[PDB]
Amino acid sequence: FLFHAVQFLIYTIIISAVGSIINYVIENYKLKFITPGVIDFICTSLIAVILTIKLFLLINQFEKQQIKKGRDITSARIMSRIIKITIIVVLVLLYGEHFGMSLSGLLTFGGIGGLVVGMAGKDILSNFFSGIMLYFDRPFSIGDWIRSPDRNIEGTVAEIGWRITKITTFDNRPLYVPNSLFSSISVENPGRMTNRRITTTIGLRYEDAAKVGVIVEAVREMLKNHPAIDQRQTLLVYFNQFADSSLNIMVYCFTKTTVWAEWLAAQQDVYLKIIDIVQSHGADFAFPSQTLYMD
Amino acid sequence: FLFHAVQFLIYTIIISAVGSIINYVIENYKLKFITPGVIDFICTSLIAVILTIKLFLLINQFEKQQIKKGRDITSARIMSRIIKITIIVVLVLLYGEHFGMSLSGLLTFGGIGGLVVGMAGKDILSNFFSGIMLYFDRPFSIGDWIRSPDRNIEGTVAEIGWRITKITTFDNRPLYVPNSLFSSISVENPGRMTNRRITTTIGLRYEDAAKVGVIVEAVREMLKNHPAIDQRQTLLVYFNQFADSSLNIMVYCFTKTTVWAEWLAAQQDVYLKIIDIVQSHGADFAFPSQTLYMD
Amino acid sequence: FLFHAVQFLIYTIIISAVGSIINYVIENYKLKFITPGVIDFICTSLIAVILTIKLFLLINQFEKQQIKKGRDITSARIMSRIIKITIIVVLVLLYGEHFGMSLSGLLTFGGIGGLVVGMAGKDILSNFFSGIMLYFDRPFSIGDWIRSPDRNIEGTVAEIGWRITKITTFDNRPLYVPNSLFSSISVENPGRMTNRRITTTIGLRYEDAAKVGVIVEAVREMLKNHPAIDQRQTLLVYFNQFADSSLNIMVYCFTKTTVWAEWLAAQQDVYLKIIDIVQSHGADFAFPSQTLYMD
Amino acid sequence: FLFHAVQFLIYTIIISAVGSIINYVIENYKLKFITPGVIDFICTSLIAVILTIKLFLLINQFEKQQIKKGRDITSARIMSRIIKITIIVVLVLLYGEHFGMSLSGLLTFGGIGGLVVGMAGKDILSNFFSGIMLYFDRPFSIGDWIRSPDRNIEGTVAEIGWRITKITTFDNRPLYVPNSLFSSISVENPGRMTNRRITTTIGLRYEDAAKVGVIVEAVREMLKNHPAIDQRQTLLVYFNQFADSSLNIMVYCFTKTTVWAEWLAAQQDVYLKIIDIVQSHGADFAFPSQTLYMD
Amino acid sequence: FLFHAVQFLIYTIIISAVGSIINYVIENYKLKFITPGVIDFICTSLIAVILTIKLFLLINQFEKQQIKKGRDITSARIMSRIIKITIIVVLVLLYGEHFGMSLSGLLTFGGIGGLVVGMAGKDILSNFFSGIMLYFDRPFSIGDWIRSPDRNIEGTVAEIGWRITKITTFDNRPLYVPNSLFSSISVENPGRMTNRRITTTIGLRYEDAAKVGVIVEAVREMLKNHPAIDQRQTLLVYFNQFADSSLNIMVYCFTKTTVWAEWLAAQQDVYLKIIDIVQSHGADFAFPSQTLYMD
Amino acid sequence: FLFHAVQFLIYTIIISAVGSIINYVIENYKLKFITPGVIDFICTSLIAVILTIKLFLLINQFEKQQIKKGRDITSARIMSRIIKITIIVVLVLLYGEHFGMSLSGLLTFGGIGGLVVGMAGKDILSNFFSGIMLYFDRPFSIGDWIRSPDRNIEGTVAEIGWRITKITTFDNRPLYVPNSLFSSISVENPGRMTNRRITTTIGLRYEDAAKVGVIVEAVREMLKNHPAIDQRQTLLVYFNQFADSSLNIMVYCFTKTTVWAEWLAAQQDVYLKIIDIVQSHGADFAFPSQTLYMD
Repeated sequence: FLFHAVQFLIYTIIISAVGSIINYVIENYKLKFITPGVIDFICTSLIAVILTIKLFLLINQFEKQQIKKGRDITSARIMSRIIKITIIVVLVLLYGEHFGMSLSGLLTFGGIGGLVVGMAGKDILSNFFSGIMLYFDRPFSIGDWIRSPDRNIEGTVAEIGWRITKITTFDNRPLYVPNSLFSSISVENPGRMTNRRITTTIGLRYEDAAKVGVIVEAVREMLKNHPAIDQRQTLLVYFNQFADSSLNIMVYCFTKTTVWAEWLAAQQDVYLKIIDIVQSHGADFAFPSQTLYMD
Repeated sequence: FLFHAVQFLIYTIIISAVGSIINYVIENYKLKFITPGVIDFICTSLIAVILTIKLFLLINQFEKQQIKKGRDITSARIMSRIIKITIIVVLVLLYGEHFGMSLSGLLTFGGIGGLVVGMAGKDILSNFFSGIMLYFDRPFSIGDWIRSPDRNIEGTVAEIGWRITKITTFDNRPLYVPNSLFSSISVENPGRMTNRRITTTIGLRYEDAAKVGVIVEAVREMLKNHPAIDQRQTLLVYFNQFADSSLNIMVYCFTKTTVWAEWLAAQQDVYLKIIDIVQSHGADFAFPSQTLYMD
Repeated sequence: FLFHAVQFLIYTIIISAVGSIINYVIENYKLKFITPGVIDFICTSLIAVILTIKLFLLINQFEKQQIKKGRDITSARIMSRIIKITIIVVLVLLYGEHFGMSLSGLLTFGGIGGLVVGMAGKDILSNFFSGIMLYFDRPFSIGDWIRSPDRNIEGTVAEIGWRITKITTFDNRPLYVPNSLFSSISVENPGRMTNRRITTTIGLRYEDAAKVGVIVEAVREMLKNHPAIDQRQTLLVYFNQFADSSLNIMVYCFTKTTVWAEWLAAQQDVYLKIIDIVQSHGADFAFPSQTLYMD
Repeated sequence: FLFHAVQFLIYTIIISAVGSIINYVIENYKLKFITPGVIDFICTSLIAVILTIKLFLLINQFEKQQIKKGRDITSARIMSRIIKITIIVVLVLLYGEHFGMSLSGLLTFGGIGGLVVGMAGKDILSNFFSGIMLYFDRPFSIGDWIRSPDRNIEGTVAEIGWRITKITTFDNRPLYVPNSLFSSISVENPGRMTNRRITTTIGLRYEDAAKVGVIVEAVREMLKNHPAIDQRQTLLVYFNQFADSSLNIMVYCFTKTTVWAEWLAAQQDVYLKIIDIVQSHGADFAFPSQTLYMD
Repeated sequence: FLFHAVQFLIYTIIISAVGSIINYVIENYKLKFITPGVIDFICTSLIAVILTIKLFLLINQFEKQQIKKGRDITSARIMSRIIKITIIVVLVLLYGEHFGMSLSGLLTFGGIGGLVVGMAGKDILSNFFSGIMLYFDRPFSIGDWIRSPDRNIEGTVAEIGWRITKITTFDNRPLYVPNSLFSSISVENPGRMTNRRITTTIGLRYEDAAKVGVIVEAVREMLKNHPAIDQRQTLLVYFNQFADSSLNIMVYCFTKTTVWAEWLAAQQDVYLKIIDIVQSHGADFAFPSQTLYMD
Repeated sequence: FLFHAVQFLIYTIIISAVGSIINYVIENYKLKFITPGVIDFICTSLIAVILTIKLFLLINQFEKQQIKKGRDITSARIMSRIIKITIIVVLVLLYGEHFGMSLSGLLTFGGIGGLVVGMAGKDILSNFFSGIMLYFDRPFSIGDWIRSPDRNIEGTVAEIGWRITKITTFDNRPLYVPNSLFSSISVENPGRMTNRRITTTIGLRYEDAAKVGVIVEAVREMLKNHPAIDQRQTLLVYFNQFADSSLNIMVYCFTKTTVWAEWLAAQQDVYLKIIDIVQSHGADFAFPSQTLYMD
């Protein structure tokens, strides 16, 4: 690593200095058939060979700590093959000036190779960049319950990584969401809610119309006196729908608490009180109804 | 920052002046083995080293105020690694002329690298640009209730940022909408409405046809005398549908007010008056009906 | 292979040395009509011919071990034709400097050829790159049961390859999933679950309201004493819905075990106990209900 | 073909040698108004004319064996027109150096022409490349029954081609699937299945609860003694659902055989045994049920 | 056309020869203020003017046979305007060397113009290329009945063109399908079917179980003796489904013929025989059934 | 326009001739501090200023006939601003050689500007190109009734334009269809139909099976003797479906006429005859049926 790199740099600097001194001597004294370009190319090739050997040393070392944690020899050998071919291709690209062919044909080849690699690896790059963005600006935090109206990502955030985010679903299963999704969908954060909402519909029989009015008032009064209902939020109780078999009354309010169990307990208490109020005034709930004409 | 930049610029200007003076002297007096290109390259390398050291100083400082607010050492160290590799890659690109390799191979490499970075980071850039556009021209304002027929973004706008917009839903939950969505979907603004609309259907029995006409007139007359109904807007009451089990009469009007509770109260009053009118004329509402042929 | 490559390299090095010596001699002694560029072009053409012959030897050998495992002669011959035309096209591109035509027209031709090959082969490249990514970072492992809310990939992972992943479905059928899908969809891993979830709904008759309260308590008490229920997880039993023909009570709990058969046995035991509790208090489950008005 | 190509190459080599000899003579003896560039351009034009004539000969011959198999004269003539215009366009591109116009304007024209041809013919190229990939790595084989959860490609594979794959559907109709689809969808291979699956649901009346337990045991015992059921696979019989009008018992097992007729026969035998077991214990299957409240 | 082109070429060749002779004379004798580049530019401009006049002659002629078949003067005049502006733009691009401006700015302008024309006209080019592909390799033929599971293209093929394919629907209406669709969808060819398929379901009452077995045998025996049923294909008759109100028996076979009327006649005969067999054994078909619990 | 262009060209030609004469004089006689490049740049700048003034004159004139037809001053002024900035940007691009900056930086700037304009204006260009294609090859004509199975474009074609096509719907409303849609969807042309189709289903009671056969024959005979039915087309009457509550008989035929009213009259006559035939044989049509099991 740094030691080998420093050694290679020192060797290269020394070889370059020696070549420059040799060129200066060939300038001073009879150079004969010299071609200083050829001497410089040989010097570069020596540097190129040293760099290639150093790189292959790291390739072998990398293969070693790849195998020692598993990664059976087939897969590790294949991966080493891939990245050594990548290294040699990069080396061929970089120095086509010293001894390589037409610079312009190499331009075309390297350009279209990099360009196809450009389209191919777009998704991984987008995931990495969205991970960086989430590092700098994220709408949630670890432990927050989140959901989206576009995709199914519901659950509590467990970990945030460079490529994927780990979320614990509500059936105790891990879910791995690619980071790029957080750059194009709307993310809702119920974990930062302020109140829980109670919404329901009371369906009365069509023969209870004369009672509807007073019933509404009764329900509203109860909601104004319940100790678990937030009085500074919206509180609506009105008759607003002609259903097929019933007259519908909306109920719309909020609870002071955000805890799941307390909200459910308050909802159950409100529902039981509503049943008592409706049955006290002589009305009743309506089943689906029909009119039958027999032959 | 500005102080370090000024110091580096002064040092660079002085080194360049010294190199120019040395080149002029080598022109005047015997230059010997000079290679003024080499002296200039050494001078640039010194400037390059100074710039690299200055940049790394800022990298370290940035890492420091990243850690002091949290951002555990692993993540901060990784981020510093990323941006220092980015800086060194930029430096390698910029000065491949002084000592770098083939300018044209470096062209290919830098070009395809920037081009893949181009496809990868399109979403973040689009969000930033749409944020700028919303800064200059936005259809809503903070506190406005908005919705869209294409996506689910309903709620009152809370904050407008550079990347995302924060909207408060109607169950008191925050929602984070990417800015780019506001460049391709239709945004409706109910917060700037002028009237609320009352629409309903009266379904009468098929044996009430002889009454339908007069009933319609009655309803229309009531809507023309209600103090909560805007008389300068549309007001339609007509029989316009043969339903499966009923004859349907449309009711279509507007209220003067836009407040939620007042609109609901007016709607309830209108519905109760409609029930009274229908039952006063001897007609009745129709349940779903069927004809049964028994064996 | 390596032997033939070494022989060709040695031959090329020797030919180049001979050509350089000949050019030096033509410099020293009367060169006559020489055109050293032409001699070098002839030398390169000889090297080009040798390289082409060597490549065609490998093409033929490859065709041989393609046929010996099957791959009837038509298909193998066609494939050899394709890759030999590819090789000759590459050779024509590389050395258009020595005797080829306008370097710039060849630039255009090679560039647009590589660019169309770029769009065409994007999917295979993306699959290969996602295979590499799965090699380095994968959310699952061999033998894990996985599923996705976006696509149908449910089953237990059997093999992970360079292009596709083999998954065993639950009807004992192999399924081959392209690797690129794992870069854009959310992958859920039920094989790493911690608990199994029991969720159900108890629908009581509308005449059982006076009992609902006590019934809920009874059920909750039973769930607090069942030896197969995890007491450190969520445990909710509340009345929370006015259904069309019934009052709905939710039941929400977790089991200690994750085995399929044990979870099903515990679920059956809980259901039977629930039936006994409901029938013991005088209530009953509700069928779909209706009200009929006869003529 | 090869003979004409060899003749043209020999003629071109001879013309080039003659032109070089003429240039050498013009160098030696008084060249007068020579412009050796013009002589070389004339020589190339002669070579260009010979190449064009040779190409047109092949164009005509190709038209001939196109017509002799049909392909009425209109279509064949049109196709010959297309590929001869393509050939002349290629010739104009290649040698704009000898007498053509600005090399750079020709760069622009050839580049954008090839680039539009690049977008236009992407689908055919992708089909060809996916055909090559299927040649090297395919998940199925000829005669295998395959299907996909993404598209409708169900049937037994009949032929694999360079562009499309021919599949025989189960109503004895050919289906032609483009090869590129096999690079982006999940392919399931029921032809390589190991067992067939038997899954069903037993719906009992709500008054049969006291029997449910014993009934389940009976069914399970039968499945443990059936000679056609694989005992090493999954075998589940549990009561796991409160349906609207019934209590549901799941049955989940596998058969030893994979043949269609034998699997169906075993399924029928199991179903008849299940009916006998259910009716023997005094229970019965449940029709959809309802509760009617008459006026 | 060819005559005018030959005349223009002869004139251009003569002008070029005259200019070359004039340049040679100016070389031999005192050229004075000559600027041979200017004389050559004037000569080219004369050639350019001649070419422009010749092109405009064809533009006018084309307008003439456009109008003589209709194409009212407005549309024809507009089209002539478009293609003459295209011709002059091409001429401006081609010779910006002789007197045009910066070659590199013209590079940028021509390049981005051609590139936008590249994205814009992709669909027409794709249709043309798919037409060529269909010419070389098509899955159907004129007169074949085809359909697709992806799009609605059902009908018998009538004509195959360069851009669209004309198909006669089964209500005697023409349908024009773009050719590019045949490069990305699966095409099924019922016109090349081998057998027609008979599939049906027999739903028996739940009280007919004791008969089900024998009934199945009877039906199978009949299908084995029907002279219109192919005995070498699949023939399956089994009880395989517990329906809501019935027990379902599958029937699955093939006919020897592929003619529409004969297949329908055989199907009707089979259905009538099935009815007779079912009613002969004492069973009966099942209507939808329900259980009613009255108050 | 042409007059101003001719005047400007004459002025430019004269200025260029004067500059050339001045350069020749400076060559002949003592030029002193001349810098002929500077004199030529001044001459070009004068030409540039004249061209800019001429262009601005047309800009103003265009603004004038824009306002005189309406187009209130704000919009017209804005549009003039846009196209004058476009003109000046084009002028800056074209002549960066005479006095502009680095040609290569201007290359980058002009290239990316044109390239973004390339992506942005793709839709308008595609509409224009599809309009040209429809001019040359269109599947319909003015007055034809067309429809598509992919989009809703049903109606009779009224006008064909360069960007959009105007179609009259069947409720007498104009519809404007972008031209590009006609390049990617299947267009059906009912206006060029040859026959109208009569298709229906006769549902008989399950107790009418003994009659089904003869009934079918009767219906077929009637269809063979109806004077409004085309006897050379398809004519099918068969029993082909076991429905839930009925036995289904298909009727499939064609009428000789294509007029709407005559086709409807023939259909009504056929339906009445079918009713008479069915009721004459003792059968009857079937209502939806059910079997009820009372407690």
